[PDB]
Amino acid sequence: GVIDTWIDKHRSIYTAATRHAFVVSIRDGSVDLSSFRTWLGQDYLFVRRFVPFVASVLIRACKDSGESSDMEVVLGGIASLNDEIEWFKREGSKWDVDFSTVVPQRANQEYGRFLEDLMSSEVKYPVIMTAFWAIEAVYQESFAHCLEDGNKTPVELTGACHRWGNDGFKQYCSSVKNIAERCLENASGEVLGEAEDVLVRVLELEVAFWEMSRG
Ligand SMILES: Cc1ncc(CO)c(N)n1
Repeated sequence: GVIDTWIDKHRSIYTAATRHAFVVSIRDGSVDLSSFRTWLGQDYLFVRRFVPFVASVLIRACKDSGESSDMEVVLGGIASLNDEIEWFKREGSKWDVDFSTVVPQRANQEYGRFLEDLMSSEVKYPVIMTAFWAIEAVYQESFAHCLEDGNKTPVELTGACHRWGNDGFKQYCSSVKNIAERCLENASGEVLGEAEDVLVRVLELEVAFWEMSRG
C-alpha cells in the first residue's frame, strides 16, 4: 500500500528514526541509567505536548467524517495517554527524575512547535492523520521484539517496553493505520504530496529526538 510504499521507499530515516529509544549499560560495575533517564525526561514533556495535539485530531475526525468509528480509533489513543501520562509520573518518582527540573532540548522544543503546525484548521485531515499515525508506528516499531531481546542483555529495564510493546498498542496503532490508509486513498495531488512530506518529516524529528539520549 500507499504507506508501505513510502516507508519502503524511505526505509532509510525510518530505520534511523526507529532505533531503540534508550539503551542501558554498565560502568564501574553499576547499572548506568544515563540514556534511560534522558529519554524519560524528554519523552514526558513531549507527551504533554502530544496530548492537546491529538485533541485537535479528535475534533477533526468528528468533522472531516469518512467513517463513524474513526473518532473511536483516535479517542482510544488519546485515552491511553491519560494512563501513559500517569505512568510517566510513577517512573519520575521511582527513578528520582524531577520533571519540573527537566530542560526541554532543541530536538524537543522543536517538536513542540511542529505539533503546533498541525493543530491549525488549515491542515488537511489526511495529512494530520498521517502524522498521528506515523508518530504511533515509530514508537511501536522502536519497541517491538524488545521483551524478547530483553533477556539477551545483562540488566534489562522493562517498564517502557511493556507500555509500548504490548499487543493492545500494536492493534491500536493498527486501527489508527487502517484510517490513515483509507484517507490517503482519495487525496488529490495537492494533499497527498503534503502528506508524504509529513511521513518523512515525522521520521526526521524522531531521529533528532532519539539522539538526545543515545548510548
Ligand atoms: C518522540 C516520540 N514519538 C512517539 C512517542 C509515543 O508514541 C513518544 N513518546 N515520543
